[PDB]
Amino acid sequence: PTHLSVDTKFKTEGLCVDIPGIPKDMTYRRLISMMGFKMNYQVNGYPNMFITREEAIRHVRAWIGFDVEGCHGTNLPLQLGFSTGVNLVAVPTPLMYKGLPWNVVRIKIVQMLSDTLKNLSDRVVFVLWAHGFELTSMKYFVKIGPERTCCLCDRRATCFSTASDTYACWHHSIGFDYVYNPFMIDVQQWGFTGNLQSNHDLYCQVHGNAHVASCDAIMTRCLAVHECFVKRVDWTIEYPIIGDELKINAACRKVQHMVVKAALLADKFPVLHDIGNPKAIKCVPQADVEWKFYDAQPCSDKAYKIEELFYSYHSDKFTDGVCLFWNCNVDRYPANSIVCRFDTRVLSNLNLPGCDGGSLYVNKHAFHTPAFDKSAFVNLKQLPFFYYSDSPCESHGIDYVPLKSATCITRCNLGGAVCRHHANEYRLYLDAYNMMISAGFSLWVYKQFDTYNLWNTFT
Ligand SMILES: CCNC(=O)Nc1cc(C)on1
Ligand SMILES: CCNC(=O)Nc1cc(C)on1
Ligand SMILES: [Zn+2]
Ligand SMILES: [Zn+2]
Ligand SMILES: [Zn+2]
Repeated sequence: PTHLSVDTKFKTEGLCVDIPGIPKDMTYRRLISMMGFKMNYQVNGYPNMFITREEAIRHVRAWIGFDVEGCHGTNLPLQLGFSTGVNLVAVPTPLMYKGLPWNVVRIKIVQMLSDTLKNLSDRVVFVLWAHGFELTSMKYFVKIGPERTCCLCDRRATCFSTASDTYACWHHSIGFDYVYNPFMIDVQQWGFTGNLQSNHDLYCQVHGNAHVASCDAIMTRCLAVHECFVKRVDWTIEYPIIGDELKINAACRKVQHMVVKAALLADKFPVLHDIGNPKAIKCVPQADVEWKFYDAQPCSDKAYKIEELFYSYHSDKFTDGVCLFWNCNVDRYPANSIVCRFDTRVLSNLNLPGCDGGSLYVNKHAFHTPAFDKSAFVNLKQLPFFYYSDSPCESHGIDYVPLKSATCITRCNLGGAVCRHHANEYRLYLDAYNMMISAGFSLWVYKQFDTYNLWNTFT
């Protein structure tokens, strides 16, 4: 059962204030038909406009919360709100646009979805808390049919133009007027008691109710993110590569080895406490240090409390040596720590808005991360950039400008002139470092960390 059967029942109780008299007995087949669409017994990749919770999770990058509020409904204006923060007024004659006819509103909808989604997904999934008007407004901006490809590329078609009678993906849709073969999911079908605001406000204080359609669209998508990624965590779902995923992950491994290796050399801790990932391997396998592991899955709701991770009777002394928290989000890091913490506020194609300040970081897997909080790092300082290498000065095997840098911690820089090998490795490491920081990761270290202590490791 790959797709959602059209003959599945759809609960219509949430629809009856906007649509009084709505039949209690309803299927997706009958609902799509009443929304003014015709599926025509077509076996061409679009079996249902509506999708399962499982299909929505795999297409989280395509999620766009959508709500429609009656301003005054064929005779009255409609306020269309999207989780992008946009509000458009459609007339049948927190950005707020004045009343305009459907023929111009639909051009704006195609532009907005195309700009938001071209670098995220091959589709759109309208996330709803369906009350009626949003479903009956879809016939004014949506066209359906067989699965098609773009007129200018191989990507699947997401838009249609009535002017040219052609189809386009999100990348080539300038001037297009119809959303083609969108997907949608009604959060109210999952079984909730009470309205949208009461269910959303149970888990989130960051999204308020300013009483506009875009606030509801935002609350709806936030509630769906909470249900599918915060309280239910699935690390077996893989997601496509849409950017610098591989470079970011390779950089993260390079930076971790570099920072931990230099902390061990500079301060000679007798024991390292590695807290986090139950499948972690020693990042510095040749280090002398006693390596002790403590399992903690990535927290997706609230940050771990250091009192619960550490106190309940382990070397016992976490105060001895150093603590390594590589993406293990805690409320307050101990002073003897090496930390990598993802900054949820970062703007990127990998980082989607999350629940209660948190963010949904999608890189191979989906990781809902609790809100970045500066007070967690009060016992530490920001880790400054440095490159450290004790490998021999030898080239082996891209042109050159002599490198001059106070942060290239090598025997050759100590001796006055950086060798070509360490200059090539430094620049590669600096590129990897900048990639990781720009992806949203932040590095923190114990206050006594000083790179001046690495120079005497060459004697
Ligand atoms: C689902 C779309 N339905 C409508 O637009 N109208 C109505 C009216 C009644 C009654 O049931 N559906
Ligand atoms: C428990 C350590 N975290 C992970 O294993 N992975 C993560 C967490 C974030 C954020 O990004 N990757
Ligand atoms: Zn295209
Ligand atoms: Zn929220
Ligand atoms: Zn060198």
